[PDB]
This record gives sequence, C-alpha cells and structure tokens, in this order.
Amino acid sequence: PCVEVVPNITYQCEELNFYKIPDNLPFSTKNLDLSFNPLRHLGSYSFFSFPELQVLDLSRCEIQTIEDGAYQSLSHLSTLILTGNPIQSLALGAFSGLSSLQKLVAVETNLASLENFPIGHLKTLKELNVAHNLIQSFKLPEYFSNLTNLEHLDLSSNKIQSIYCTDLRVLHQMPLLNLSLDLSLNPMNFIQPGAFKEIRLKELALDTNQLKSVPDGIFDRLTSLQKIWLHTNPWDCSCPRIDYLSRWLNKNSQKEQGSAKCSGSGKPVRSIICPT
Ligand SMILES: *[C@@H]1O[C@H](CO)[C@@H](O[C@@H]2O[C@H](CO)[C@@H](O[C@@H]3O[C@H](CO)[C@@H](O)[C@H](O)[C@@H]3O)[C@H](O)[C@H]2NC(C)=O)[C@H](O)[C@H]1NC(C)=O
Ligand SMILES: *[C@@H]1O[C@H](CO)[C@@H](O)[C@H](O)[C@H]1NC(C)=O
Repeated sequence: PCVEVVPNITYQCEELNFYKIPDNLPFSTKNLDLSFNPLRHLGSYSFFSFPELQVLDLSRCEIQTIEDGAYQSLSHLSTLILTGNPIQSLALGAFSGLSSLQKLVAVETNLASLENFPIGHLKTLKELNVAHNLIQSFKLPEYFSNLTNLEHLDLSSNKIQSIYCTDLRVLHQMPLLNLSLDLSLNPMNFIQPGAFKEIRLKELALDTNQLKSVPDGIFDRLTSLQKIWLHTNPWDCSCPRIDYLSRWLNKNSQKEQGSAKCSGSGKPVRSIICPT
C-alpha cells in the first residue's frame, strides 16, 4: 500500500485513497505521512498501533472532526501536521496524550479563535503555526501561561486588526527566553501604546499589514529583539508622527528586515528626519 522509505521507521502513505489509518505497517514506525487521504474523521485512539510515532503528517486529509482522545496513545509524537483540514469541530481532549509534542502545525484548519483551542496541556510545545486561519483576536488565552517552552508563534494571514496591551498579558508569568512572533499579512491597522511592554521578543513580524503609524516608544522595552519586519505597510511619514519610528528604524537598521517605506513617495522610514 504505502511506500517504505526507512525499514520499521518511515513510510509514505499519501494519495492512496485511505479513510482509516493503515494497520499493515510495522508497530515501530516513527514517521508517517498520511497526507492527501480522505480520513474525514478521527475517533479515539485512531493511532493505537503506532506507540513509536514521532512525526505524523495529516495535511489535507479532509478531516472535519477530531474526537476526544484521538491521539491518546501517541505519547512520543513530537511533530503533528494538520495543515489544510477543514476542521469544523475540535473536541476538548482532541490533543490528549500528546505529552511530547514540540511542533503543532495547524495552518488552514478554519481556526477562528485560540480560546477553544485545546492545547493548554501541551506544555512541551515549542512551535505553534496557525497561519492562514480566521483568528480575529490577538488576545492570548490564559492557558498560554503553561506553555513555558513556546519559542515560535506564527499568526500570519489571519484576521487580526489590532494589538492591545491586554493581548500579551499572559507573557509576564512564565518567562519566555527567545520567542519569535509572526503577525504579518494581517488586516492590522492599530497597535496600542506599550502593547509590547515588559515583553521579551527575539523576532517580530509585522510586515504587509495595514499599519500607518505606531505608538511612540512602542519598541522601547525590547533589547532581546534581533529581527523585525515592518516593510510593505502604508506608513504616514508626516512629522512629527513618524518621528519616533524613523529614528528607531535608522538607529536599528541591522535588526530591521526588508524596508519600511513611506506611502506616497516610497522613501525608507529610516531616512526621514523630523525637524524639532
Ligand atoms: C525491521 O524489523 C524487523 C522485524 O519486524 C527486524 O527483523 C527481525 O529481526 C529479529 C532480530 O532482532 C529476528 O528475530 C530473531 O533474531 C534472532 C537473532 O538473535 C534469531 O536467532 C531468530 O531466528 C530470529 O530471527 C526476526 O526474525 C526478524 N524478522 C524479520 C522481519 O525477518 C529487522 O531487523 C528490522 N530492520 C533492520 C533494522 O534490520
Ligand atoms: C496548566 O497546564 C497543566 C499541564 O499539566 C495542567 O495540569 C493545568 O490544568 C494548567 N493550569 C494550571 C492549573 O496551571
């Protein structure tokens, strides 16, 4: 049926027209690629014959629902990819048993909020990619206080329009060493003052949004910052509004990735010098 890539270790089962998890596979399998298969639903213990799973790819499997305890057995799974599944229902315990999950990829899974996302138990989670979804709020649920290992959070291409100070409230009780935050390609046109106060970010992606200006000293408390994207935004370079950001981008050209340009001229924000 599938295609053995690594004996008793890795197999390729995509494009085979499967509706159920294959059984004619070594119970030692570590990596399984079940992508592009009409699984439709995932009941409890859907992966029982795979106690040795570390990587599971379920991308585009027409999955509509994941019941409670779907991966209950997979206790050694570190990477789970669910990209492209039209999830119309996610059980409270859908991710029960995943006590070693480090990477959860849920791009394009009709995710509308992070509140009803049963991941508050995956304390080992390091990377959460929920890009290309319907998330409208950047309000990080309280359960994010237990994900003390998260270093990558990709919320790009969603429906976030603002960034309030309360949004990152949770990130003050952990801590979180090197957290790379992507919020690019969002209908974002507003950021609230000090929204990143007492916050420690290594990378910040805010490019290709709807930003015309940002609060003064918005990036004051941020010495852990190594990279930042702000390019492709309708920056208003009228002074003294663009004063703070022009000075900052110029005095931090190394960090900045790409180039934030003025709207109506194309001039780099870092080049603008506001008169006192
Ligand atoms: C892939 O997994 C298979 C099992 O599904 C491995 O083959 C099996 O290897 C064991 C050895 O650990 C064999 O069991 C017994 O081994 C002793 C050696 O002391 C021997 O005296 C017995 O006669 C018996 O062979 C078992 O028969 C064998 N089964 C198969 C599939 O033929 C295999 O080693 C794994 N692939 C690798 C990493 O080589
Ligand atoms: C935090 O996450 C842990 C994971 O073991 C869970 O038991 C707990 O309910 C969550 N909230 C609390 C009480 O800290």
